[PDB]
Amino acid sequence: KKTPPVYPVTVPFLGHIVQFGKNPLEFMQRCKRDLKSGVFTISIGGQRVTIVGDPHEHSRFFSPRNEILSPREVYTIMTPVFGEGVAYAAPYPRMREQLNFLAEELTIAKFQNFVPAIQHEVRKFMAENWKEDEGVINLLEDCGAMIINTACQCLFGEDLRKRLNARHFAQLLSKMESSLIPAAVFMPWLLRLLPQSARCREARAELQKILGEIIVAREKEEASKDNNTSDLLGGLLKAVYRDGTRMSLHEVCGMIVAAMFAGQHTSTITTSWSMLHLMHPKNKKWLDKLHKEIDEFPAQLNYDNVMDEMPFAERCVRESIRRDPPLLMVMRMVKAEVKVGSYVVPKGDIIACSPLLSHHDEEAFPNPRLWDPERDEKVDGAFIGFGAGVHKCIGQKFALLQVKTILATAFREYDFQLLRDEVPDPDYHTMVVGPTLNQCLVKYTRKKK
Ligand code: HEM
Ligand SMILES: O=C(Nc1ccc(N2CCN(c3ccc(Cl)c(Cl)c3)CC2)cc1)O[C@@H](Cn1ccnc1)c1ccc(Cl)cc1Cl
Repeated sequence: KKTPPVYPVTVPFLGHIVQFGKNPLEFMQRCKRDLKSGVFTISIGGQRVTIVGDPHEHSRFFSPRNEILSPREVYTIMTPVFGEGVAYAAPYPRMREQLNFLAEELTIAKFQNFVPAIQHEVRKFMAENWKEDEGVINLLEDCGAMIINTACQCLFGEDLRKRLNARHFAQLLSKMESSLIPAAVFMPWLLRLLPQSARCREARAELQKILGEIIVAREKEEASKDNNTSDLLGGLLKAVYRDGTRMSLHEVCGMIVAAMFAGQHTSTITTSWSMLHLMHPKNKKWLDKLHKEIDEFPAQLNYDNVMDEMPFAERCVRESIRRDPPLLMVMRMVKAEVKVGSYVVPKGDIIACSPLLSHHDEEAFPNPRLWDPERDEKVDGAFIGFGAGVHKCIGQKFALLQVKTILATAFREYDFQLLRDEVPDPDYHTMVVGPTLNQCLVKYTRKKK
């Protein structure tokens, strides 16, 4: 009949911004241990933030519709990235239509080309950059490059990959991004209008035009039929809203930007932790096992190699998303009271559910710091690496496709060694949390027989 515990505020303007910004894992865990309650409230600049940290309760969070627990507020910190009236910014009917359109373009029906195209770009990058028999590279850095490469390769039509290349596009992603403020999500009054924030404007507007140009190009080759180009951009342009309308350039640009920005960091980070773990000595058996699964593949890989025939490798990826969820927190705007366990949660609060917290609940994941791909969430619905319910991640299959593919190519044609005693500390100081960049230096030993 009343709110969840609160956590003592010793410095009233801050709330818990500092110990939360410092080590959110430790902290949230502390709240959950001390408050004797897996569900509890914290404050951020005096904004109530109720963390649903008991896995049995996940349903409570992910189930209510947008109108009760609203995404839109919590994501406004993106409207410059996506645009006005794009995604959440858009009314929920439309946002759903837009996300749907995207989702179609990312079903497995589209993936038929991808595994080969991905393998290609990876071998490319590796030969152009892992030229020597040995050498030391930054695994987080490179991967980031492989990912943006392999993604465009997959979702980007020849002509568009011409006028825009992966490397250049990434600079639009950085550019667009750098102008973001995490804090904004709790305190958007910050949002009110801030110097490079133009950039994200510039970064976007530049991109948009590029596409607006790209389109005119492909329309004037239809009489010929010169190319039957069905890349992500293609699909998006063919889509029709119910009301019989289509996506304006701005919405199309939005939805692709979203798509790629989405994949970029989450995917490179997951790739990074997975390789890291495997390449550790303690995980030899896990490496040994991986091999017994990719050794009897043809060099050229197809689909049936990847999804259907790499269950273990997929275990590694997921387990790695389990241990170090790139996205720490899923959040909504409580627009009306909601039951969560034996607590209620007041209209106006911020409700969150934390992959980071939940993946370290001891009931659900004994020894949560231990990376064990063979482990299984004791507690059904515990793992939320990809969210759940309505807004669960559509990019899910595609990302698994990339990482696994890359994992395969990489460890097949190379060996590896961590230049550190232990796998990198997470770096919780990025909006999308990865392994610590200046700790990701690795030594790649080419292979031969
Ligand atoms: C490791 C890779 C990935 C992780 C860890 C990840 C994580 C997540 C999470 C936790 C959510 C739910 C967050 C929320 O409630 O809003 C989500 C949703 C989403 N993800 Fe991903 N994701 C990944 C890959 C991708 C990729 C590759 C794309 C794009 C191709 C993508 C696009 C999205 C989109 C568009 C949503 C919105 C879901 C919706 O409301 O329908 N994700 N993802
Ligand atoms: O969720 C995001 N972005 C996002 C927003 C906010 C944060 N943070 C974290 C740090 N914060 C913070 C922390 C600590 C302290 Cl102390 C303080 Cl103050 C502040 C503030 C809030 C982080 C990320 O969008 C992605 C998700 N995605 C990616 C792949 N699959 C899904 C996405 C979703 C849907 C669509 Cl359509 C496109 C895209 Cl790109």
